Amino acid sequence: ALTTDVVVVGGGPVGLMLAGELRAGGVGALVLEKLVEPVGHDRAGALHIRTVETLDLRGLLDRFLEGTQVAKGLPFAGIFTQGLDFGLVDTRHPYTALVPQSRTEALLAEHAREAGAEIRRGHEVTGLRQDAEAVEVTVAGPSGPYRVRARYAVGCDGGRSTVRRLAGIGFPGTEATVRALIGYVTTPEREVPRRWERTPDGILVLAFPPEGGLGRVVVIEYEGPVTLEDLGAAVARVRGTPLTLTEPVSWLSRFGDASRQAKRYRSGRVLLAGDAAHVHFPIGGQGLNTGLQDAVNLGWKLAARVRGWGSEELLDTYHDERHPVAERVLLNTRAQLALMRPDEQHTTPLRGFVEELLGTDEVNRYFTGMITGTDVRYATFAPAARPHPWAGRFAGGLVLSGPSGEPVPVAELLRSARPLLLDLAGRADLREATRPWSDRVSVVAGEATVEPPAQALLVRPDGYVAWAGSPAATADELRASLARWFGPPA
Amino acid sequence: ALTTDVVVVGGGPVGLMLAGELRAGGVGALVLEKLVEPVGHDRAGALHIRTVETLDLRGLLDRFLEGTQVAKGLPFAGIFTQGLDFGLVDTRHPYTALVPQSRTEALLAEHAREAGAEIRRGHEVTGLRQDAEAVEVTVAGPSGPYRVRARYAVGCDGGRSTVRRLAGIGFPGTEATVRALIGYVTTPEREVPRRWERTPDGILVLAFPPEGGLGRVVVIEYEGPVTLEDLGAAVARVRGTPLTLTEPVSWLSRFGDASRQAKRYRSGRVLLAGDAAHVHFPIGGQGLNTGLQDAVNLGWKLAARVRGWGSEELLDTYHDERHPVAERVLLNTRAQLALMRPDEQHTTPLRGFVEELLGTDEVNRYFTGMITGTDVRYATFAPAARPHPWAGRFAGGLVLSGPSGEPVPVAELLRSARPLLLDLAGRADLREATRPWSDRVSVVAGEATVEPPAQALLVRPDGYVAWAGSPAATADELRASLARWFGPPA
Ligand SMILES: Cc1cc2nc3c(=O)[nH]c(=O)nc-3n(C[C@H](O)[C@H](O)[C@H](O)COP(=O)(O)OP(=O)(O)OC[C@H]3O[C@@H](n4cnc5c(N)ncnc54)[C@H](O)[C@@H]3O)c2cc1C
Ligand SMILES: Cc1cc2nc3c(=O)[nH]c(=O)nc-3n(C[C@H](O)[C@H](O)[C@H](O)COP(=O)(O)OP(=O)(O)OC[C@H]3O[C@@H](n4cnc5c(N)ncnc54)[C@H](O)[C@@H]3O)c2cc1C
Repeated sequence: ALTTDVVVVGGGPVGLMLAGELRAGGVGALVLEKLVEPVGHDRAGALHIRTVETLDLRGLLDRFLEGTQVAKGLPFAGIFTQGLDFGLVDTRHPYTALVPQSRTEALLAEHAREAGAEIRRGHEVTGLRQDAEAVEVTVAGPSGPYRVRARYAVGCDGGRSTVRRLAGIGFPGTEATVRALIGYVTTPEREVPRRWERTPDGILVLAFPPEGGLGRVVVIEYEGPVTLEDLGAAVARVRGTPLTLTEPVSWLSRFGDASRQAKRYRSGRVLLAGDAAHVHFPIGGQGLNTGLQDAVNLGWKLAARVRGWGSEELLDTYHDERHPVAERVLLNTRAQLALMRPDEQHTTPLRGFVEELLGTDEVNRYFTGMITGTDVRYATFAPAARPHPWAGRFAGGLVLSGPSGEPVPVAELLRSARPLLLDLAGRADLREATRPWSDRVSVVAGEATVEPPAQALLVRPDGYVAWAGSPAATADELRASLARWFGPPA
Repeated sequence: ALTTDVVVVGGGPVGLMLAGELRAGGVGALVLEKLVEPVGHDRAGALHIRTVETLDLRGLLDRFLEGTQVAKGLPFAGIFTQGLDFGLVDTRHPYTALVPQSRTEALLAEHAREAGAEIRRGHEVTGLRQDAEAVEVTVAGPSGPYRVRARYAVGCDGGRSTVRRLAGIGFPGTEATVRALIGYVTTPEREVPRRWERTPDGILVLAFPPEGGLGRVVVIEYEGPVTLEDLGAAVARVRGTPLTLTEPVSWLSRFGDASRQAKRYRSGRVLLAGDAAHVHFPIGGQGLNTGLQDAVNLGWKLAARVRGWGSEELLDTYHDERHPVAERVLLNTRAQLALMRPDEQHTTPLRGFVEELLGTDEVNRYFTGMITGTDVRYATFAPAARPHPWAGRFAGGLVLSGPSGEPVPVAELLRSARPLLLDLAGRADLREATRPWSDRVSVVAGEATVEPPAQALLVRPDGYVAWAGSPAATADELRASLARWFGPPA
């Protein structure tokens, strides 16, 4: 603990989000980032519903939306006529925010710094040891190698995670069989169809202004340096007729569908988040979404463990909750690849039937919820009998009515990163019962009718419901949940 | 017309069904069959809900069920845990009848003969000409070649249809890329897993008694003579470990997924039915079902045309109605092939999600209806405004209450192969209005509440609703439908 409470390995968007969260939880966070200067990415990032809702309860949503384009729908597996309908899901943010990942990275960096996280760029982690008392990290710095001692170390260091490998955590999954190229390059052609198309030999996504010039190319066919020539050639194989790509080249890269996940998100004092914990083909823009939400899930649990009121069991719920979520993201990207397989004989007809189905609200809601994260709910600390219908559900989008009729968004209340007891129906017995926890937990009265009904919601710092009360609920049950979740009464 | 009213080319199950129907319509039917003796097939035929319902209204269902096994469900695209649920569909025959096609062929032959159809075996059709007055067929018979003159010729002569080719009707579609082998052979192995399995290299379906001996093998990998050695080898490639197949061999055959459909089901005095009209991979046992229903659709329309009260327009509704149906069967078999593709990287995960979906009633009902034929309804002779919700729907499964409370299955009423006017709510105005059509159309009073509501149903000889009356319906509307469908009043 000598150097800092928590060392974050990697200053990508996920590490920076995690450091923000740790600071909001009142503990020290040191971010060791390998690069001296951020690289640049695909400039077409997407932040989906549940990520947007999460940013809102952190008070970050506004700056993320400054000068931002949004989308009110999304195609599924390259199917556009019957796309994902954001209106069928319960949310007050029915849109995807189109924010370039580099901007997301800059914003989170600014925030993390403003919150008192120390960021060190050009410090690469080369070694990692842990014992009962603490974690030591070996870093390549200014006078060469030095050691950092901390209570916990979190690897948010990407798919090629150093932390994961050195902690001895397995990364089971498949190897890539799909090869994709993506580039932002200029072109001498006009009225070029800005279409997403399947052909017999692959997938082509051309995005060029009708005048010609800088545009986005993505080509997919069923690591290493990419040239403007490779891109040009691949486009030809897939499209049939060659396309003239020329400089200036703003970006050239490759990626594949290797689908892997850390077997454990936690090993003693070491934990993983983001791509360090899971990799997959970037279909439907789900990767960073998952990672940012990994971080908000872990941040307050980790801060609570450091300060002494979070239990080991609590910290264990990080893996138990987030691992199933990423496992499903991996499966769905792989399934989408099957649906997009370039293949007129069988897959084209199969796509016809899927499209019909997407025209129905129930199935459409099914996939919308899957891609946008709105279907994420947790099953933590259940009885032991059955738990309340609201337990584990997301409450960050609820809006109460205050003493004088004015709205009270639960999102704005959670901005302090403290648990909330929402008293939806009176229940002064409950509010009184929570007082010995007043230092950790906030009590807030407000009228609201939810579905299914609830008289009270004990809400976690990440917007999910830890505990829900029915009329049958006794103050004693709440004291039990308060202890189990948030530690012993003062 | 000199030789017979209608010549049927081919004495497979579809030609024999059609000849039955033509006889029930009171016109002459001559069946020219190439083979001198029926060959043998896969002995695991399946007759699905809508075929079973059709057999019932023909009074054939009983003999088809004599000593017959039935199934109360079916897997979809090799998915068994969440199979097609027959209970979610509206029917009083929620089962598949497992009848070997050879038995179906024998029964229809017996029936066709008992009904006065002449069957000629070992007479192959070699030539076909038509003019305004009639159709001439050239046949290879006892004293060699002879000519048959008829008003209409129907090609029910299989996928390699002579009639289709000689009539100049195109057969657009795909060529086969999937190669399957199927055989009934004995084996020296015991406790052999009677499982349907996907592997990395194909699909294997083993069905052997735990003692060993005669069993069914199907192997699928993504024409010509098959040997016990070919079978044995293919099984090895797909399964990994070789399997000992030995004589006696009861059957050995191959098939593929060539997916083709006649562009026209009718060319003047020549029409097509069954495999002559459509071919596809035999996944989900839909081929003969479609063909038998093609025949019941055409039989009474064709008989009515010959006798003078069926219009050309009516006869045209054969193609208009049945062509869309087979087109969808082709698409769904091709789509199912995509779902079964042996492929762990993408298709396995995709199958997981489809399986979840099949666990929902709505989606399950969707596929059940597709495979069993229960979703078939027609859109014929519509306004011109909107048509009654019951128009085009299948009414063969309705059961009325008679004068004294006793049930009156609509299936038993249709057994005469005459149109029915069902008076569900009184409407003596309607019954009186139908009297000038009494020679073609039967009137039957009986109480029943249907959903959506209907006061009267004008029902076709194949069990589908030609016309439905609301309270607003006038006798004049019915006279109009009666004329358009069933010809001028007497
Ligand atoms: C083409 C493409 C498009 C995508 N589009 C989307 C999208 O639209 N929406 C979405 O949600 N996701 C998208 N993704 C996925 C998304 O980019 C990733 O999930 C995201 O980058 C994960 O962020 P991260 O911080 O976990 O890892 P990274 O961004 O990889 O950051 C890890 C950081 O750790 C540092 N590091 C590594 N090793 C060490 C070390 N030993 N010591 C110190 N530092 C180290 C690296 O320098 C890096 O800065 C896309 C991916 C691709 C390839
Ligand atoms: C392995 C397998 C399993 C199947 N399982 C099912 C199933 O479970 N359920 C289902 O509904 N379908 C199934 N099918 C499909 C089904 O068998 C066919 O759709 C069915 O045989 C079509 O019958 P048909 O009478 O139209 O054609 P056919 O059975 O091919 O009969 C055509 C007849 O025409 C004769 N003929 C051809 N040319 C001439 C000529 N020039 N002159 C005179 N006669 C001629 C032939 O001798 C033949 O008897 C399966 C198919 C296969 C391959």
